This record gives sequence, C-alpha cells and structure tokens, in this order.
Amino acid sequence: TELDYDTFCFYYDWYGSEAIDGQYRHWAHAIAPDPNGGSGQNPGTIPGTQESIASNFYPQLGRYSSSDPNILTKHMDMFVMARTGVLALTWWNEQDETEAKRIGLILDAADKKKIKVCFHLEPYPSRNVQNLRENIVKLITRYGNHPAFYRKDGKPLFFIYDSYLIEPSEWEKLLSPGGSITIRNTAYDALMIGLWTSSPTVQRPFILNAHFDGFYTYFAATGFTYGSTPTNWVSMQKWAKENGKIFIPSVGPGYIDTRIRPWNGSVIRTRTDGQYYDAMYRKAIEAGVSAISITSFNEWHEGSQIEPAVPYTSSEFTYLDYENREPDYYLTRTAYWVGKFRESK
Ligand SMILES: OC[C@H]1NC[C@@H](O)[C@@H](O[C@H]2O[C@H](CO)[C@@H](O)[C@H](O)[C@H]2O)[C@@H]1O
Repeated sequence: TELDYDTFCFYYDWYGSEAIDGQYRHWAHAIAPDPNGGSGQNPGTIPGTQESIASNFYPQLGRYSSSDPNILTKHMDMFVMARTGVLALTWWNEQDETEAKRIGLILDAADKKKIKVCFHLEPYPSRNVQNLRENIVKLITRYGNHPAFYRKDGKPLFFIYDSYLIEPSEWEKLLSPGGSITIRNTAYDALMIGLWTSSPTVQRPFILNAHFDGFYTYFAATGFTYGSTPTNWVSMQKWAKENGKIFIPSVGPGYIDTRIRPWNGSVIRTRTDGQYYDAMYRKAIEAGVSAISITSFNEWHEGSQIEPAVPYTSSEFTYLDYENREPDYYLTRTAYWVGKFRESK
C-alpha cells in the first residue's frame, strides 16, 4: 500500500482535447522525417481524430486533456495503484500562464494522494546553463513550498534530459562548488541527475567533470544505448557507488514509436505479455540501486506507457494492446516490482 518515494515515473502533461484545449494536442502530431532519408521529405501528420492518434496503442481514457481535473484524479489513483510515489513531470519552459496553471493542477491533484512531483528538464529552445539556473530558481521559488514538491533528504531533484547537449565546461559553472554561477550551497541547490548514454570511457568523465549528483538512462528500449543495456547496470552501479553518484536506472514495459517515426522499427521491443517488463525491472533490482525510474507513465508516442490501454481497430490503424492482460496490468505489475524493490533496497 505504501507509495515508494525513490521510484520516479516519467509523466507527460502535453495532451489536449477539443473540449478543454480547443484542439487534440499531441494526439495529433507531426510524423518525423527519416534522418537518413532524402532532402525534401514530406512525412505528413497524424490528425488526432478518434480513428487516428499519434500512438501505436490506445488509451482507456481516450484522447484526454492533461488539464482535465477528472483525468488528473484518475491518473493520481493510477499512481497509487502502481505504488509509484514520485511523478517526474516533463518541463519545456513554455512560459505562458497556461503552463503555470497546469503545473498547479498537477501538484494539487498529486498531494491529495500523497504523490510527490519533481521536474524533468527537457532540451527546451536555447537551453543553456544561465537560463537553466534562472529556471531552477523560478521553479523552486514558485513550487518549492507546495506540499507535493519532491525533496530527497531536504534537496529538490531534477532529471536533465539530453544533458550531453551542454558541455561539462558549461555544467561546471552551475554545478561545481567553485562554479561561477553555482547553485551549490545556495538556497537553490538540488540533486541534478544527468543522462548517461554511451560507453563508460565517455560517460564517466562527463558525469565527474559536469558535477552531476547522479545519472539515469531514460530509454525503455533495451540495447538502444550502452546505458539502456541492463547487463551493464551492475558495473554502472559499482562506479556510481565508488564516486559518490546516485544511479537511477530506467525500466520500461516495451517500446514502439512507428506511428510517428515509421523508419524507426529496429527500436521496437515487444511487451510479450509482461515478460519484457519483468526482465528489465528485475535487472534494476538485482543491480542493487537506491532508486529506479520508470519510462513511462504516459509517453503514448513511444509506446513505453504503463497507463491503461484498450484494444481498438479503426479504418486508419490496428492499434496494439496489452494482449492476454487487462488494461490495468502494467500498473498492478509495477506495484509488484516496487514491493520487491522495497524488500531488498
Ligand atoms: O522526456 C524525455 C524525452 N522522452 C521521449 C520524447 O517524449 C522526447 O520528446 C521528443 O519526442 C516526442 C515524441 O515522442 C515529441 O513530441 C517531442 O516534441 C520531442 O521533443 C522527450 O524529450
């Protein structure tokens, strides 16, 4: 029954409905050009109609709005069902007051069920260490006193997606104790969790020289990177422990993004009735880590979601579904692994 507060589930608040947002945002989505394709590609778009959404799966809740209070209550009950104590909220620096209202709604809904919220800092336009500092300050100032705001031993925690886009010489200005714009030992200090992608030869000095407090791996597809290859996790944890870093491996129930990335079929990982998820979660537990991240609650575009999905077929597409499992199976199976994680933590 207890929620686990070292289990972080990646959450996306970008979905819209006609009724609430005036358009089916994200259910409608651009199809991505092939990176190795020609020069003048015209991939098209997915309209976000009932028949055709930007996912290989279909949500039980339909084409929902992330701002719908009814949807928010349902998602928070699903977090409770999954025993996942922390919602890791995608954050794109939209800056409009709509973003603020939405974050406020999520924090209020989370706190009713004693869920905590931390921020997942995305590669927003012109992201750099100076505006990242400004934004961390704004987020802590604005939300740091909310009861649902996540802290570990007094410290806020931020996941930094695609952190490699900013060189360690830049990171050190923000994250070194002697950094020219440091947050260390200020009111705005936080646990900063960077993305580990490739081999230890590159990643080890990256993490040390950038002064991250920890690292995560994000990708739900096993083998996509060195960091998302679970057999590496024991050795990654031993390095983390040796160097005083927090390792938060990411586990997911599967992966498929071919509706929006039709050229990306080699990254597909089938769910095989839960067997994929079991194998990956088990590997994280066996690595003896102190925290786990789940990719994802509701990244519907990438087919990594544990949110309940239903069978559905339209003239546009035959959606995948949870096969010989109920719509809520990945929630309850998450709860099962969280219990196992807790027993040996
Ligand atoms: O949260 C980290 C990372 N997760 C996978 C994606 O959600 C990615 O965003 C990119 O891809 C999505 C579609 O899957 C697209 O909507 C978004 O605009 C891209 O930035 C995200 O950064």
